[PDB]
Amino acid sequence: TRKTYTLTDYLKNTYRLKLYSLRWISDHEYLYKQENNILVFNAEYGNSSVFLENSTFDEFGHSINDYSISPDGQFILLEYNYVKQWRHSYTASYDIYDLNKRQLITEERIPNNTQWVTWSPVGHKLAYVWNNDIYVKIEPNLPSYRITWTGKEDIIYNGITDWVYEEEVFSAYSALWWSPNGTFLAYAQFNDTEVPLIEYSFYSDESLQYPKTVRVPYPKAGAVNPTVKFFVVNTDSLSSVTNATSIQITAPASMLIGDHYLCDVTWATQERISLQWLRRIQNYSVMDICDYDESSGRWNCLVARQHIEMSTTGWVGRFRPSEPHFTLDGNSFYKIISNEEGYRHICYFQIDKKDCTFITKGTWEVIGIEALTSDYLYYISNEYKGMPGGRNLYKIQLSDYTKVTCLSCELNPERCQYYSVSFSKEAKYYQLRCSGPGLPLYTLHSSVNDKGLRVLEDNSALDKMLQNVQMPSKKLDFIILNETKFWYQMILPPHFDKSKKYPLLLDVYAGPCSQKADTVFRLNWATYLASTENIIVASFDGRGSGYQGDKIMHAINRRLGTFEVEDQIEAARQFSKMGFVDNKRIAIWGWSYGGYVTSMVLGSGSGVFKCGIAVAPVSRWEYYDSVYTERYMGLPTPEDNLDHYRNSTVMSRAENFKQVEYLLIHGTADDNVHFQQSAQISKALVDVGVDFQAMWYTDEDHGIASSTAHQHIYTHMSHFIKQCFSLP
Amino acid sequence: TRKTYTLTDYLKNTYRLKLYSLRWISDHEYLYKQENNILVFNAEYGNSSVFLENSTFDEFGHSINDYSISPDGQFILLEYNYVKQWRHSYTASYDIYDLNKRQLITEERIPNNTQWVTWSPVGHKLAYVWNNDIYVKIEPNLPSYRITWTGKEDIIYNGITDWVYEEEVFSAYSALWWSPNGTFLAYAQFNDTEVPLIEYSFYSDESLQYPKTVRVPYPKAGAVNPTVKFFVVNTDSLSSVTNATSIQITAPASMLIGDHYLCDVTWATQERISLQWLRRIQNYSVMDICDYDESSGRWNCLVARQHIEMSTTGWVGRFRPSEPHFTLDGNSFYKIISNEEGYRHICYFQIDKKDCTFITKGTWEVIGIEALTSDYLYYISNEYKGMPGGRNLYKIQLSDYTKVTCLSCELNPERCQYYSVSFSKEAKYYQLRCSGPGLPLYTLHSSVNDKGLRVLEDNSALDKMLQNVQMPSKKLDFIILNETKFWYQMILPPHFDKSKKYPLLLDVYAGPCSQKADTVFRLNWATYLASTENIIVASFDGRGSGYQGDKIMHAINRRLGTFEVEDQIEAARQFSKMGFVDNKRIAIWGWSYGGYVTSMVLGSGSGVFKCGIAVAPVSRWEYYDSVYTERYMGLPTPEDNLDHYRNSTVMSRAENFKQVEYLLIHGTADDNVHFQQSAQISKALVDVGVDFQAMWYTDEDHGIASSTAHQHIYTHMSHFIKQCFSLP
Ligand SMILES: *[C@@H]1O[C@H](CO)[C@@H](O[C@@H]2O[C@H](CO)[C@@H](O)[C@H](O)[C@H]2NC(C)=O)[C@H](O)[C@H]1NC(C)=O
Ligand SMILES: *[C@@H]1O[C@H](CO)[C@@H](O[C@@H]2O[C@H](CO)[C@@H](O)[C@H](O)[C@H]2NC(C)=O)[C@H](O)[C@H]1NC(C)=O
Ligand SMILES: *[C@@H]1O[C@H](CO)[C@@H](O[C@@H]2O[C@H](CO)[C@@H](O)[C@H](O)[C@H]2NC(C)=O)[C@H](O)[C@H]1NC(C)=O
Ligand SMILES: *[C@@H]1O[C@H](CO)[C@@H](O[C@@H]2O[C@H](CO)[C@@H](O)[C@H](O)[C@H]2NC(C)=O)[C@H](O)[C@H]1NC(C)=O
Ligand SMILES: *[C@@H]1O[C@H](CO)[C@@H](O[C@@H]2O[C@H](CO)[C@@H](O)[C@H](O)[C@H]2NC(C)=O)[C@H](O)[C@H]1NC(C)=O
Ligand SMILES: *[C@@H]1O[C@H](CO)[C@@H](O[C@@H]2O[C@H](CO)[C@@H](O)[C@H](O)[C@H]2NC(C)=O)[C@H](O)[C@H]1NC(C)=O
Ligand SMILES: *[C@@H]1O[C@H](CO)[C@@H](O[C@H]2O[C@H](CO)[C@@H](O)[C@H](O)[C@H]2NC(C)=O)[C@H](O)[C@H]1NC(C)=O
Ligand SMILES: *[C@@H]1O[C@H](CO)[C@@H](O[C@H]2O[C@H](CO)[C@@H](O)[C@H](O)[C@H]2NC(C)=O)[C@H](O)[C@H]1NC(C)=O
Ligand SMILES: *[C@H]1O[C@H](CO)[C@@H](O[C@@H]2O[C@H](CO)[C@@H](O)[C@H](O)[C@H]2NC(C)=O)[C@H](O)[C@H]1NC(C)=O
Ligand SMILES: N[C@@H](CC(=O)N1CCn2c(nnc2C(F)(F)F)C1)Cc1cc(F)c(F)cc1F
Ligand SMILES: N[C@@H](CC(=O)N1CCn2c(nnc2C(F)(F)F)C1)Cc1cc(F)c(F)cc1F
Ligand SMILES: *[C@@H]1O[C@H](CO)[C@@H](O)[C@H](O)[C@H]1NC(C)=O
Ligand SMILES: *[C@@H]1O[C@H](CO)[C@@H](O)[C@H](O)[C@H]1NC(C)=O
Ligand SMILES: *[C@@H]1O[C@H](CO)[C@@H](O)[C@H](O)[C@H]1NC(C)=O
Ligand SMILES: *[C@@H]1O[C@H](CO)[C@@H](O)[C@H](O)[C@H]1NC(C)=O
Ligand SMILES: *[C@@H]1O[C@H](CO)[C@@H](O)[C@H](O)[C@H]1NC(C)=O
Ligand SMILES: *[C@@H]1O[C@H](CO)[C@@H](O)[C@H](O)[C@H]1NC(C)=O
Ligand code: NA
Repeated sequence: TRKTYTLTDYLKNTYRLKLYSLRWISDHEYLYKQENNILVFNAEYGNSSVFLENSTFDEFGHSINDYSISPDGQFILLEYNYVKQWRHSYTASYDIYDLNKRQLITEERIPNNTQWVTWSPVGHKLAYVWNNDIYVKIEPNLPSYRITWTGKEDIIYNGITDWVYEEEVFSAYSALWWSPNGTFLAYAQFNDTEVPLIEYSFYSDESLQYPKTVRVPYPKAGAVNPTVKFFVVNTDSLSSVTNATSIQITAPASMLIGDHYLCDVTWATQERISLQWLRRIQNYSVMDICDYDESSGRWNCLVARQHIEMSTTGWVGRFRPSEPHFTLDGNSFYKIISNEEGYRHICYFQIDKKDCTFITKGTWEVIGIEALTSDYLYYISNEYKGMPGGRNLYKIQLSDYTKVTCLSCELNPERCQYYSVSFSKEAKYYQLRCSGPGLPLYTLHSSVNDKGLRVLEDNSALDKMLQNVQMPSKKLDFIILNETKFWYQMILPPHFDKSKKYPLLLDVYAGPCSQKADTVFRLNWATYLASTENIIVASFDGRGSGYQGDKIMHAINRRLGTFEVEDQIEAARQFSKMGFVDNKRIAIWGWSYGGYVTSMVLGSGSGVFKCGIAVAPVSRWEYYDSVYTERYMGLPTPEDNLDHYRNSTVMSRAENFKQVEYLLIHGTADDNVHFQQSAQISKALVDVGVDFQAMWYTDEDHGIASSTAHQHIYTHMSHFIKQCFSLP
Repeated sequence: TRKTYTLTDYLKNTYRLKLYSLRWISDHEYLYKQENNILVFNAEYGNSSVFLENSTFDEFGHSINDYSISPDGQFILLEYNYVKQWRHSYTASYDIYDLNKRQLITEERIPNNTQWVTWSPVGHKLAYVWNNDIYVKIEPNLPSYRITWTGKEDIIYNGITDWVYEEEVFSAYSALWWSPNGTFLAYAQFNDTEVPLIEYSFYSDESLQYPKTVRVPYPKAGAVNPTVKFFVVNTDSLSSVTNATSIQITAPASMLIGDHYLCDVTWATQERISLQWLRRIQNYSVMDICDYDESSGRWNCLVARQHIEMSTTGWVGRFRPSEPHFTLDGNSFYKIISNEEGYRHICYFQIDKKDCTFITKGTWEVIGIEALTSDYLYYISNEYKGMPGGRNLYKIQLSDYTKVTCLSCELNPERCQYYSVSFSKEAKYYQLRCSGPGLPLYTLHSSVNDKGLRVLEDNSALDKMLQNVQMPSKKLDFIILNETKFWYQMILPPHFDKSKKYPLLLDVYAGPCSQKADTVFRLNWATYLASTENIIVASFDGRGSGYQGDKIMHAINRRLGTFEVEDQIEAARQFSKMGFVDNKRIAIWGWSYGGYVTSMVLGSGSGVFKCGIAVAPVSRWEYYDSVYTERYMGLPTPEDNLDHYRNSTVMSRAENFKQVEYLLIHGTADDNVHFQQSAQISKALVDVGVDFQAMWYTDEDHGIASSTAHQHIYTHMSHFIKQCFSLP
């Protein structure tokens, strides 16, 4: 008989999905690494040529982590000595290789322990951050110009983000932005001087006699936040005799009145930059549009070009105000904003006009704007078939908004319902990436007549292997709760039989603007649980979930740990009533926000769940970071929202855990959700005499992603679930 | 019929063991608390009176934690605001109450956060330590005199010990010693300037937003040790001079050549003090006897009065050099030292003669010297019936060493074999404290004729209760290995049937000079396991154990983690071959040194044990403190014992844990065995892919003794054991 998808298959990646990650280098060619050799492809015909031999660096001496070819293709940046920091940050050493003279540059090399590096968008200038300061190199072999001198570890950050800005605002370590042709280099400077530090132990190798104490500026809810300044420097007028002059662009008065954040930076033209600022109370944001003045050499932001964005029901943007997409001349722009019905759609703005015009509408949402030409704007939305968990590419005619054309919907409706896209330089070509419900499919297309040029990768090899495996199926459907439809998905065991009762595991995340019910194909722990253990793994998107309008998303505003937790209990209650579910064997598990919800659910006293697993959960909002927490909860002060901060903790529900089996897991070096959060949960449970299972992972962070720990946690959780379900 | 001793009975202390804690205030009167009242008893007739009514401090405004009456009975020290620190240390607030004028003193009060306070041995002077400096009050209501000005938190300690001296050398927080009539105050000063700090998080109450980092000067093996200095100040001159001089007494040249410790301070007469020093390599100790020179106001120590104590086979003393007991004139003293045969006996020394005379001998050992009069020396030994696990009080005639009388052996041989004693001020009366094998029994005796005056507490109430419970029985015996006997004890289930096969739990400690096989009566976890779960709980005293001569005790010298581990494994083999043990169900558990032995045993690959529980175990000796570790292991350097230090870790046996079920438990605030020790064990197990169970206890230290955590850990361990033995 055919085998099933086993835990080992998941842990050792027996069945790998093939990808096709290309890098556009112009409007008609892209780079693709094959056999460790970098090839250059012509999009039109599909022909290629070798761009760089894999042997080119046989005696390099170091293991190359990654590479980056300059925009003009004259040089290649080689990254090595990679050392990871937080989610996006890391340091590394770099070397530059001249592709023309086929030589490795040995003079004025980028320093070791460099924190970030980037070529200008055009040409081959380089900007890098080292020791928290910004340096610029006009030529790979020439000495660098020091741009800033205030860089100081854990205090002043120039051109790179501090912990909270990296994690919650920019989702990037870099805080540098080259103007379109590379003339100017804008950058932010963060000051964490008064930000309190989180401290935790790091044990390191067995050989370290005394544990190390890691200390990082981390503002918990309501604590002092870092401050921010924004500068722009002209890199075409740098001197090796005089220090570079950075021009500051100050935030508008409506922002300077109190705490605020810099949340977006987007160049509109060679001499016009837009900046969006957000108040610490995240329901008011301001976009400034500034023009360079050759006369004074300053940047002026006319008030007439200011655009305000606010929310009366919640915060601004999905996680942060959306980015503007400027037209060629920079006189107008398109941006996704919630309309009057609470659905996110594309609005068209005049830079000096207050009112914008919505170009799309309907009870669905635009996920993102992907390309803009003078005749069409391309975007991805979940409009097709009214499925919020599906994604397709559309283009809209800018001269007639009633002319909307779906470009991916009908390519292969049964195999492909969740698309992502990558356009070439001038949107002449685009790569479509289908990630579900069938196996991932990568295709190349031409924009002029939307021709389907060819298939880049169809994963036919994986398809052949999976035919010999008893794979689970996925059901995507919805339930009605108070006239509103909420979607859920179920990973069903092979040969599913509706006349039998299956144990059920509810997989939950449920953070604000999240989506767990979708059409994406995945090979993960749930695949194994369904395929080998015959467990149904369900996920449900309730109030607070995204992509279905603010009525649903903002339902949890100032109220985390309420509706989203109740909705997961309601879903399980519904599921428990279905004929194929064993109501005596229903469990729940989650990681991060999902660990919090799982814990809140288990301590709700609903009596629906037999057991649950919480991995690295938040336990009380006052322990989590300010930017994320305050966005949904406001401030933890008696005059604002302190009462709800105190009523939404896991600890307060400790006694309700007496009737469930609970497994609490957490990495000791978790810099994101501090171990402290689980330490307080266990202490509260010990205090009320409730027994439970626990597991700490020494020196693991929020991902508990090292190879050995990854295998161990899933192995441990599998034994727990099977034991809870009475499975061999 | 007849209930068993359940887990709840143990955790709720339903069967209360009564004791009789009295405080001698003179040669014939003692204080005893009865119904929150403090009574004063006349030893001779047993009649009493109310010394301090319970309603005396009903309006004190604070809960009085403890009290202390001045030697002259004129004042009472009231301790409150008790805040615990390490094993012996704590801070508190104090008030002094005038017993005569029955009035509480309100002027010149002892400061809050006082680290230590002690009355002079005579009268009512007081010496206290506050902010690491010593202060003396001649009168309770008068201002204090500052003795030191160097005190500095975590750096300089005057009159109090640092962490390592408290835990391993003195077993006490105080480092000051009043001379017999209170004229002089001697004290030690510790300097931890270069001692590395152990740092760990303390989460505290849920209300604390950021965890606190606890930092404690703690020397791990081979690290920089604190240095020490000794001083004596004449307190009688305090009111005559502005700043009384603290005369330093320096260690001898033999000690100053390298790192060393001050290990004992004992006043001999009003003007003679003895000090014992120990080299960092703990097999060489020196005792200096110093006399006050009234002409120079200095203290001189004549080399002819110096006594050397060294060891060729191990360290000096059981845990440290033994204390001297001086005759009244201070010209000679008695001290326990191991004889040529390796057994610890009492030796009689002339202060200026190097050769001593042994006054006791035999293949047994003297446990301690309890009292010394002009005619008799009283001591406790395990000579009776050749049982190293028994304890009796003996009296030897100082004028005729052949005249030795056992004062407790035959009092009640069946019920009493483990005695402890408490003599009145001049040894006129003594309280005997029998702690096993039967119920504890407390009695009063007159030394003049060694007649029993009366029974103070016989625990008849508890005996009445226990008759309604199926209690387990205890067996104490030995097995012969290599021609030498090794003792063990077994807690046997009620109605034990040698024809059946019972599951077996080996309870282990096994640290150097320890003893787990004794005649003490206990109501603990094992009582429950044997009584309700019908599990035999055994303990074995193999190589390294104490009170049986140096041949056995010093067998583990420079070799921890070898013979004592092997001997526990062999003990299990010998037990299984007794015929009433189920070879398929043998477990092992231990706390502290016992956790290390348990882990080493489970990782030996012996195949003898099915499962095991290690609580707060040591995992690698370089992580534990210098004083304890180096005493047995020497220094972790290539020139000394590094190889054995690297060969005796739990981590190197990770792979073998694949053969057993392991539960690892550790308190996160353990200042003694750092959580780091279990953090490295779990990491090594994850790295080799071994599954196991774990449990951390938030903010608990090495004793995991808070009421809720105590109940939770034993409940957790009971489930693990029951599951391992298939005991639903
Ligand atoms: C990038 O754009 C900048 C700004 O438009 C160009 O710089 C200007 O060039 C003109 C000459 O054509 C000068 O008169 C201006 O003074 C320059 N402005 C500044 C701020 O320097 C620059 O030449 C462009 N670079 C490229 C490669 O096209
Ligand atoms: C942004 O949200 C805040 C807080 O929800 C709003 O400010 C006030 O908040 C307090 C409670 O924190 C309420 O009592 C007030 O009624 C709220 N409004 C005002 C004007 O004080 C604020 O209004 C929101 N901003 C926008 C544009 O909706
Ligand atoms: C215990 O009783 C004795 C004797 O009854 C008390 O000691 C004193 O004994 C002498 C002679 O017997 C009497 O003259 C005294 O009057 C007794 N003292 C007192 C204070 O009355 C002794 O006081 C009693 N001890 C206690 C603690 O109550
Ligand atoms: C405690 O020991 C430290 C040495 O570890 C002493 O500190 C040194 O003192 C000398 C003399 O004043 C200075 O020159 C050095 O710079 C100090 N070294 C360090 C590391 O601080 C200190 O004096 C001792 N304290 C006492 C009260 O004895
Ligand atoms: C009492 O005497 C001691 C010892 O001389 C004084 O302590 C010295 O104080 C000076 C000045 O502050 C320091 O330079 C020395 O290092 C200290 N030595 C010691 C051993 O502490 C103390 O200051 C005197 N107290 C008063 C009130 O004069
Ligand atoms: C406590 O002992 C001390 C030390 O022997 C006594 O002080 C000595 O007293 C004699 C008088 O007999 C003097 O000659 C010495 O000068 C004192 N020496 C010192 C260092 O002070 C003291 O008298 C004794 N206390 C009591 C109450 O007897
Ligand atoms: C892809 O194929 C085209 C042929 O259509 C290649 O030809 C172009 O470039 C050649 C050299 O790069 C020239 O010799 C040809 O004249 C030119 N032809 C046309 C019609 O432009 C092209 O180079 C190939 N591209 C790659 C990446 O191999
Ligand atoms: C970073 O922000 C700090 C916080 O305001 C600035 O420091 C100011 O406040 C300090 C106390 O926190 C004081 O020492 C000074 O009055 C003041 N300036 C300095 C240098 O401390 C600090 O200047 C800012 N640094 C930069 C580079 O912007
Ligand atoms: C950054 O550090 C590297 C590594 O030390 C330096 O490169 C050389 O590394 C070799 C070992 O591979 C050493 O023997 C050399 O001493 C290092 N220095 C040199 C000049 O070769 C590198 O030089 C450092 N980079 C910078 C910009 O200082
Ligand atoms: N810290 C959160 C970050 C996040 O949700 N993304 C980062 C910011 N972001 C996202 N999507 N867009 C953006 C950005 F545009 F703002 F960058 C999602 C994730 C997160 C939430 C928790 F409750 C928790 F316990 C842990 C945790 F890691
Ligand atoms: N640190 C040890 C202290 C001790 O064993 N007593 C303290 C010193 N002592 C004793 N008996 N007499 C003395 C003294 F006289 F030296 F004070 C025993 C105990 C101990 C040993 C370990 F291996 C461990 F992992 C933890 C632990 F707490
Ligand atoms: C590229 O290099 C790899 C080794 O890194 C080698 O196995 C492969 O054959 C090379 N590819 C080609 C096309 O030569
Ligand atoms: C540039 O500024 C730094 C720091 O302010 C200063 O030390 C350096 O000398 C300056 N260089 C020049 C050329 O002015
Ligand atoms: C509507 O349904 C929601 C949950 O979907 C529930 O909380 C609410 O009480 C219901 N009634 C109204 C008026 O919203
Ligand atoms: C003393 O106080 C206790 C309270 O613990 C009370 O029960 C007892 O009766 C009191 N006895 C006297 C003599 O005051
Ligand atoms: C101790 O502290 C308390 C509370 O702060 C204060 O009321 C009292 O006066 C202090 N006592 C002394 C002796 O300083
Ligand atoms: C003391 O111990 C050291 C270390 O083993 C040893 O070399 C030395 O000879 C010992 N001294 C004596 C007297 O045994
Ligand atoms: Na095609």
